[PDB]
Amino acid sequence: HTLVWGVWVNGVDQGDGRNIYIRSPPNNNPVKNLTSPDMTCNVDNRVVPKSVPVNAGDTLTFEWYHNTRDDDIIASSHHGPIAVYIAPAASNGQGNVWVKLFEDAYNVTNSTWAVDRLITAHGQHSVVVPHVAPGDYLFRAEIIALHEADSLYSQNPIRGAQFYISCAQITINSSDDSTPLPAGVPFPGAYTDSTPGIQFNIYTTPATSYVAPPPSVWSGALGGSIAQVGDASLE
Ligand SMILES: OC[C@H]1O[C@@H](O[C@H]2[C@H](O)[C@@H](O)[C@H](O[C@H]3[C@H](O)[C@@H](O)[C@H](O)O[C@@H]3CO)O[C@@H]2CO)[C@H](O)[C@@H](O)[C@@H]1O
Ligand SMILES: OC[C@H]1O[C@@H](O[C@H]2[C@H](O)[C@@H](O)[C@H](O[C@H]3[C@H](O)[C@@H](O)[C@H](O)O[C@@H]3CO)O[C@@H]2CO)[C@H](O)[C@@H](O)[C@@H]1O
Ligand SMILES: [Cl-]
Ligand SMILES: [Cu+2]
Repeated sequence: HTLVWGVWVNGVDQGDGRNIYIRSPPNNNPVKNLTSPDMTCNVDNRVVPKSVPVNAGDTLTFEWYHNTRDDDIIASSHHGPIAVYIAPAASNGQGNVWVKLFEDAYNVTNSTWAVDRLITAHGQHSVVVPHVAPGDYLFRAEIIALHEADSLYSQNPIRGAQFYISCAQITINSSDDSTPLPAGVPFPGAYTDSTPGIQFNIYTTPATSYVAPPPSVWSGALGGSIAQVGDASLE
């Protein structure tokens, strides 16, 4: 159970974005139905009044929280991967539009899931803004909590992989467009009951064997991190 509070751009806090530049849902409950319209941008997908200005190459940091800013972030039980996708904003997230910019699942070197490291990072993970066409975009940050994912939601709706999905409205101003954004995958649609990484038993299957759901990270993606960029406590 987690939400995005706001974003940072090059280590500068853009301020509380909830219902302003984040298409915030009404609460921190997960989406679990893989065929739900709620898989696009969570349960209240609508245009919000602001879009955060960035340039290509900026570090864009998402900041998550549980109940209040800079708290425990997400229950430690919620082990799983983190991904970020981008789509042009005029799509409203509909159609074959989502391109993956970032994936982090289980780090064998550290012996930790992405969610475990997100807690240590005070809720913060970042991407480099890609060199796509200037214009308005949706950045879809997705945490998948796997503590109940041994079942399919379609078999037992009390269980299933849990999707914490947050869409930020981002405007890319300066970009040379050296990596034009291709068509991508649909949400809902990209994840199905048979997709690798959706049904996974963390109690019985080693995390060293986990394969995160496709699609693979786009060749145009410039990277990211799970690390505290900004100190919310200094404000
Ligand atoms: O026992 C089932 C699993 O519970 C997980 O805890 C979650 C609770 O089930 C859920 O009711 C609670 O929801 C809170 C939410 O955290 C809070 O932010 C909001 O204000 O109210 C909600 C409803 O009361 O969330 C927790 C997770 O934070 C355990 O983490 C898990 O191990 C356990 O299997
Ligand atoms: O962050 C670690 C996670 O990595 C996942 O693999 C993706 C990498 O994160 C991503 O950097 C890489 O990007 C490739 C790109 O696919 C390719 O087209 C381009 O030309 O070169 C890049 C090399 O940096 O993509 C991979 C696959 O999506 C793992 O899936 C995950 O287990 C791990 O935690
Ligand atoms: Cl839960
Ligand atoms: Cu939860």
